[PDB]
Amino acid sequence: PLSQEESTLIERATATINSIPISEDYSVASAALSSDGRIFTGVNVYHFTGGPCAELVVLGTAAAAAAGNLTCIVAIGNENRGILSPCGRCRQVLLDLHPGIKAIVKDSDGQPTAVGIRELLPSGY
Amino acid sequence: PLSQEESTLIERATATINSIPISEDYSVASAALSSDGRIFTGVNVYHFTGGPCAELVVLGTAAAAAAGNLTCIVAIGNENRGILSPCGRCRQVLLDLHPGIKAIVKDSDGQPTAVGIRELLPSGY
Amino acid sequence: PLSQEESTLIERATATINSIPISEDYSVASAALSSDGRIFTGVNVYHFTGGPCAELVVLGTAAAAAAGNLTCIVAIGNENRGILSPCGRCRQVLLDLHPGIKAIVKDSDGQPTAVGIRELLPSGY
Amino acid sequence: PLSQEESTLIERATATINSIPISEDYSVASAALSSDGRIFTGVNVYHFTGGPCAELVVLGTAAAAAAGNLTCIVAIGNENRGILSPCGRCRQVLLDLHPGIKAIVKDSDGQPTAVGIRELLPSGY
Ligand SMILES: C[As](C)(=O)[O-]
Ligand SMILES: C[As](C)(=O)[O-]
Ligand SMILES: C[As](C)(=O)[O-]
Ligand SMILES: C[As](C)(=O)[O-]
Ligand SMILES: [Zn+2]
Ligand SMILES: [Zn+2]
Ligand SMILES: [Zn+2]
Ligand SMILES: [Zn+2]
Repeated sequence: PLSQEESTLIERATATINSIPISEDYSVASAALSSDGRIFTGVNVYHFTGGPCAELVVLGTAAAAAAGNLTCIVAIGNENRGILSPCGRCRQVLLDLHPGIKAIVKDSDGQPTAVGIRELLPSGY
Repeated sequence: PLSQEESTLIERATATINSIPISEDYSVASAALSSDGRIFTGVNVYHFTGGPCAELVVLGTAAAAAAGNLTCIVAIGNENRGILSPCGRCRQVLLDLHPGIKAIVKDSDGQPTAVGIRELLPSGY
Repeated sequence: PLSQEESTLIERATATINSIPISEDYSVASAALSSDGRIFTGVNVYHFTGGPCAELVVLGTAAAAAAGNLTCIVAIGNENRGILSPCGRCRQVLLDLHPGIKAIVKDSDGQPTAVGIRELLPSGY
Repeated sequence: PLSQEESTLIERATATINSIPISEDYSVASAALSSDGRIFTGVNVYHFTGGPCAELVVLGTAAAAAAGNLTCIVAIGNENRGILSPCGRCRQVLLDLHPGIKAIVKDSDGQPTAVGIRELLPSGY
């Protein structure tokens, strides 16, 4: 399994998405851990032109706080959907902006696990 | 010509971008005001796949706090660039998600002014 | 008051969208005119991460043919919707890559009219 | 090794990017094969709001021709850079719109090989 700090991200993201009204525009929450120990959250902004996924809003929120490197991140869907693997675009942005980051996804056993971003983007660009 | 609240937005966004390390990835900050009086900030996340502009990070931050309708927004560039009009993509997202919002831009005389989002997208899609 | 070539763009985009199966992923066609006289077409690719609008596929198609500067562009929707004004994102990309381009939109009387891209993005970023 | 159609795609994409002026806006070409016997090309349209990668332009070009299903795709960088693996966003769009497609990438030996899109996006969204 994952460490307690990483497990805290799941709780924080879950709390964030479940604390707001059900919406088709804001349906996913994300939480990331910075190298200094702070946690940053955010929800997605859906739009056909490429509204940011929750993870990208988190990256912007962390940057606004001069958080520096982010070490772990997770996305939680609304309506008790739980952990959601980051989409291809988010994986690319994470790899390019925080190459040392790990994302929390569900393994074959459906259990939470933190994986290096490069593993989610083999032969990545 | 701006209200007290609007001037505060400019100050908040300016302080945000000036407070972080100069970066090519995080170079613009934005601040928005919600109908309930709360202010939300954020900085952009640059990426060729369409990393969110500061305004979009602000929309997700506001949504994460269940801010509801946003009434005004502004973007401030790093290196003392001052007010920057929202780009075309942000105008579209703002129009679609917060149709009653205004954006602070510089008028033909270089003076800050709050304009209805529809005015920034004539014959908008 | 559209030129012969401008009206031809409308015909070409209309023919394109009426030549493919009705789809929720590919619902808009676009056609643009190059200064060298050639016409390029395209259809959008819908995706939440920001799949390109028909106009952007056209820009990439024109680029692949070494078209150079485009002078006019139009978007035609399926379901017999007719002319669609470019969305905010397309306006920004068009302004940044083809600043002298015009986009065909509907005037107050619902008739086709070519408008400078700068007019579609007042006080543009 | 690569099949005949796979080597042909590389040649077509390579010829495409090498046939246009060197540009920072149009720097990658892509080519895809459709199940109905056609090959579609395209070049990227760089833009901070998420201008489409060459692969997305190809998808819209194929869609405009009512191509249906794309079975293989490849991207070639300008300035003799050769094969470029699809970025994360492209992998997501490809997986969602053409789940049965294969993408040509370089293996650990620098040797080109066609791989199922799902393989490039482990535990995708
Ligand atoms: C799981 As997601 C769509 O926030 O990359
Ligand atoms: C002024 As902007 C680049 O944050 O849309
Ligand atoms: C009118 As459009 C959605 O092709 O920018
Ligand atoms: C290698 As690409 C940037 O055309 O996904
Ligand atoms: Zn994502
Ligand atoms: Zn913007
Ligand atoms: Zn558009
Ligand atoms: Zn790509």
